[PDB]
Amino acid sequence: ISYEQLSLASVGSVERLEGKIVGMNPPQFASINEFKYCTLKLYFTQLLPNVPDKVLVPGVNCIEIVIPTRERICELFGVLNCQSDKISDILLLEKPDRISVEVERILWDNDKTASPGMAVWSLKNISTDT
Amino acid sequence: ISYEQLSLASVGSVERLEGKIVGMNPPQFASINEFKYCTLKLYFTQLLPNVPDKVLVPGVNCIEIVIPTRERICELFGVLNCQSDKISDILLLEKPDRISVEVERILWDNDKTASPGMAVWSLKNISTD
Repeated sequence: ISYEQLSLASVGSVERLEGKIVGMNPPQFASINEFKYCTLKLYFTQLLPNVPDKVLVPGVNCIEIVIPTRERICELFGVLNCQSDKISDILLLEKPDRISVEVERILWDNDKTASPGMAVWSLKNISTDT
Repeated sequence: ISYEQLSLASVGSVERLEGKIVGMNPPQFASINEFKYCTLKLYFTQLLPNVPDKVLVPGVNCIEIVIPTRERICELFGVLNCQSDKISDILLLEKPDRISVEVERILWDNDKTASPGMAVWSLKNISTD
């Protein structure tokens, strides 16, 4: 299936996905300061995004998309909107509106001597249309 | 037990595995309070005898193990020890010594705040032995 095969994608890969953002991690937060150490992750799927009952499983069911820095979070969402209620409305989690994203497979090498580095999907582009 | 089979495990599954905690997320932190919204995750794998070594891809290359609550973090590690440097020492991430973990597939939900639950591996037991 697509998410299992996407999870095998090598660093450098760029994919266009269409569907819905069905969740974020962490699901609650109050300011940009929450993301000094913690990372904002989005969950994306075009497979039964609606069904209540849905148990998300990143890499089989949906993909995890990291927004890697506070600066990138701000660029996309604005520092003034960086509370989970507001990001939720912006990402249309409670609405049927479809989303299109370009994601990029990056080597995400965290802090100093690493964590170590891991391969993750990061948000290249996002359209709240169409 | 392949990683693929581990990614498909039904909620409630328990597994005893041996290998190494090779990293933690977040990889740097100062106190327990950083885990109010953020979740501590550990990365488990079996290590390479005489080879590299490196790019973790959770679910394919290793498993991510979540310690779902602050209460659980303290119970295992101690509120006094909840700094990334101290936990790294406790988890022996810089010694070659093998670790033994028991993980449980849990439905992790999750404030229940227009969120969905996620199936994840939770730390049931760990031995440094």
